Amino acid sequence: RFLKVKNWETDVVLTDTLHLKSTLETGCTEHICMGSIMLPTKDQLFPLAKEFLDQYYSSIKRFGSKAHMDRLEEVNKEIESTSTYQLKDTELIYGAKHAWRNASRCVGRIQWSKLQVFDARDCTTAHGMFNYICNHVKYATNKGNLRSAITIFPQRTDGKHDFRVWNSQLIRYAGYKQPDGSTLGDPANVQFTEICIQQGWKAPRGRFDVLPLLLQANGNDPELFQIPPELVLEVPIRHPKFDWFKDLGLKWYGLPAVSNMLLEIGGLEFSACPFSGWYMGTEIGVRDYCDNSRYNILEEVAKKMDLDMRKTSSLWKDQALVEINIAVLYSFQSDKVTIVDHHSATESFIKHMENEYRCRGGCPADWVWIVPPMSGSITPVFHQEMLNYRLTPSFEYQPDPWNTHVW
Amino acid sequence: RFLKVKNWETDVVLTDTLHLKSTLETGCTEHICMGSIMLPVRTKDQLFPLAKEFLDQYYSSIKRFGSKAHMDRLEEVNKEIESTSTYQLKDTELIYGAKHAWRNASRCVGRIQWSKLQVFDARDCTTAHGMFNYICNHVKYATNKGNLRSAITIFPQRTDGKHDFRVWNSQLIRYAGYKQPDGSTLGDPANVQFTEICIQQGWKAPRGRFDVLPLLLQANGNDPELFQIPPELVLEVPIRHPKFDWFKDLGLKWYGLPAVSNMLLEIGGLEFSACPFSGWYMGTEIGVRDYCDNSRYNILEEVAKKMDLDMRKTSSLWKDQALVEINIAVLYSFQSDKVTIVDHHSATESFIKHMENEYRCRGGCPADWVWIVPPMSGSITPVFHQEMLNYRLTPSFEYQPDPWNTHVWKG
Ligand code: HEM
Ligand code: HEM
Ligand SMILES: N=C(NCCC[C@H](N)C(=O)N(O)[C@H]1CN[C@H](C(N)=O)C1)N[N+](=O)[O-]
Ligand SMILES: N=C(NCCC[C@H](N)C(=O)N(O)[C@H]1CN[C@H](C(N)=O)C1)N[N+](=O)[O-]
Ligand SMILES: C[C@H](O)[C@H](O)[C@H]1CNc2nc(N)[nH]c(=O)c2N1
Ligand SMILES: C[C@H](O)[C@H](O)[C@H]1CNc2nc(N)[nH]c(=O)c2N1
Ligand SMILES: [Zn+2]
Repeated sequence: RFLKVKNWETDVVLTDTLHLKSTLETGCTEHICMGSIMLPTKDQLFPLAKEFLDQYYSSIKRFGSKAHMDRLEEVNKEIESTSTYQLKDTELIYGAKHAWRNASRCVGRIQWSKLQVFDARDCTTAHGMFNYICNHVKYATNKGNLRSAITIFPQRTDGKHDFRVWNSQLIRYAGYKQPDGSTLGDPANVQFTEICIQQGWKAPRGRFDVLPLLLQANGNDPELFQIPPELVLEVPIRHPKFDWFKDLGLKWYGLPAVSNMLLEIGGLEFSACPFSGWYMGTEIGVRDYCDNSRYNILEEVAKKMDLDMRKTSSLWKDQALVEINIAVLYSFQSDKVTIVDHHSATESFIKHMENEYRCRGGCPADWVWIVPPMSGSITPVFHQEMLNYRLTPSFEYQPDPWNTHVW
Repeated sequence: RFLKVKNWETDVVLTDTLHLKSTLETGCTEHICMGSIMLPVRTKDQLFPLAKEFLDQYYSSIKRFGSKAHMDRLEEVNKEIESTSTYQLKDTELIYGAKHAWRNASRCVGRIQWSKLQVFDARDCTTAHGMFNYICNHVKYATNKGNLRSAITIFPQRTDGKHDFRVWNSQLIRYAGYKQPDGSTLGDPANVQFTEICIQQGWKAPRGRFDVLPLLLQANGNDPELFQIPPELVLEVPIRHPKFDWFKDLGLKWYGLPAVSNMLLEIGGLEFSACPFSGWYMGTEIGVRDYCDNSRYNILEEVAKKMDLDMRKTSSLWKDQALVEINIAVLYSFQSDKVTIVDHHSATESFIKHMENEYRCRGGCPADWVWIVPPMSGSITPVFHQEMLNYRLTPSFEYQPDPWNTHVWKG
């Protein structure tokens, strides 16, 4: 009932009760753990709304107040009629902040309460959506001094009027398959890079071509838009020692902005809710650059370093990986674009966990995602036991629109 | 109920049916995952059924399920159990059982070698001196002058729980740890408590940074006894770097034989409380954990300085840079001295092949992602991108409480 989690490097022991309020499933059973698997009605709605409102009023110290009871009845009535409801502004903001607060896979949640929320619920067209996104991108980039934000479009109604941003992130590089059979640019987007062309986008066919937004409003077919370039902050990648590094032709965008997730608050579903914070170095340096199925640039860099790539045991992949990541961090800093190294980010997460345990009674966390993709055990989270469970409001995965859209 | 796991780097999908045979608990529920938690006297009543499942698996493995030999064995064990409340395993069953405990070890990345285990049957052992003799032979056999061979030695099973055989050491070979009055620690911090017990038991500690600990052996539930492993039997490797000549000056070395000796081996319901086993090291165990854990030898800084890395701010990745070099050193030193060792790229690639093979030939392979993925360069090793299913099968290796916490001293 009252689970404890221990940190094996510092012996700190925290007790977890927050998990008792958990409501969603985890994919695991008492017979099998699926901790490493990537993707594990009016009657339905009111209970959800109630749990939320109750947690909402409890958060503002007005639990079981008239205001509390009143709104509960008000929403209660609204659902009974409209078979749905609308969140006050205060509720939309509390919900969004808490969905981030409950993202068990996010290592940067110590920043959760500073989220800037942009209410785009009055939006109606792909052009409108495009307007809101440009504003989000500009506000968040803030000339390199990034500020976390999320833009919330209209919630779901009948599922036949869903707003969706087809991109997986507001900003990503295109990927094209060549005659060579090889892939030019980012392989993970190869497909999307095609559905944009299956729409008319004139691809420059380069290594780092910023994709076009493909926005879908109220259910209609998506429309293409090109983000103003001066709004897309980019960082050329160089090394604080290897002058040859620049010759590699590497660069990345400064604003990470997940756009394909679904935000759930009080039972309400927001299918278009792009959000952004700022990068942890490793996301680019380790995953985007060195994943074999991504830009897969380990060999090249190893070559330039003239390393003995004859035997895995020389750890050339490892050496190169380190340099590369020193280069991503170095560049961003040099250009004054916000970025955090894995050591600093993981240290924050530990402090955040301690804060969350003593102020909220716990912190859902997914060890598999929290531990950085490099130097695992030299970061504190590696030695930190974590309990994973699902709390709401939350951010969830959802089918790619192009596998559900009735054109 | 079939379950699939996908590898996101190769899109290869596998189906798991083996998990259906799982009976033990994981520690998780439909509402919470405890996948990252370190540690999530049977009666006649519960014993025979456990014996049967095991004998059923054993006889199926040899293609004699339902034979007369199979039926008579069940009968023989059953009778023996009602007759003595317990039962003895045949040699073949023991070998089979030990191999499967290894094969079922979800946290082990080296399982591609499971079928080659050398099993030493020490069930006829009665005293600590006898235990010492078996262990010495295990260490010499397994070490094989640097060409390591996996092996396990199995002492008498538990009976009433008051006559347990136990090896008090956590590994047959480990370095002493000494807490100094100024609060600093000399040697391996991980073994401070055990080292104190040894000194208290009479060990004359040399108080250096790498003193091989004595064996503290308990036979038949009696008070444990100290023994020194013949030095000529303990293979060690001086650590040096293939480019940094000053590395050798750090005075680092490690033993070549990793031999866990505090786990409990369960087979057909029987419990073997003393079952030391050994294989060979994967570089990162020493390079990343033993040397760089803040709570172990903690050498990142000293190595960092020597390299003249910018240690002013973490974003210089000086820790990460030093880490790779130290791990290069460990691998280099072992290969030069021709002492078996495997890097994480190589070891993890083997595990993926082993895993695929297991799904196809056995219907699954329980695996703990949290432990399989190496402590450095996680995502550049294939296991990071590999989905895994963790569940408990027997025979198995289990944790058991430290004996100094449960032992009734006799004096
Ligand atoms: C401001 C600093 C932030 C940092 C440094 C940070 C860092 C990270 C990292 C390292 C991951 C894993 C990325 C991956 O491997 O794909 C992640 C995941 C995630 N973060 Fe954060 N984050 C931040 C802000 C945000 C914000 C503003 C939100 C939402 C409001 C958020 C929501 C999430 C979610 C839901 C995931 C998991 C997404 C998935 O399952 O793919 N993060 N974050
Ligand atoms: C052939 C060489 C082998 C390699 C390279 C290998 C490698 C490893 C590694 C890297 C771990 C994790 C250790 C840690 O982080 O503390 C591990 C765990 C484990 N291995 Fe193996 N292993 C091998 C042989 C064996 C053998 C012979 C057995 C038993 C017959 C075995 C049983 C286990 C068990 C039970 C665990 C988990 C122990 C625990 O939870 O503390 N391994 N192995
Ligand atoms: N720092 C942040 N990182 C999140 C987005 C960038 C990440 N590297 C990525 O490509 N992803 O998170 C995406 C690719 N794989 C993920 C999945 N579920 O399959 C989503 N966020 N943020 O600050 O708002
Ligand atoms: N290559 C092998 N490695 C296993 C033993 C060495 C390991 N580095 C270690 O110190 N440990 O596994 C011990 C310290 N931490 C573990 C724990 N549960 O707390 C036990 N095995 N083998 O070849 O048989
Ligand atoms: C199969 C495995 O779950 C998968 O590779 C996970 C592991 N941990 C991760 N952790 C983070 N932060 N991001 C990821 O994409 C992943 N991928
Ligand atoms: C808290 C966390 O479960 C713990 O530190 C685990 C993580 N993964 C590990 N993996 C291996 N191989 N060995 C370990 O000791 C650990 N420690
Ligand atoms: Zn689980």
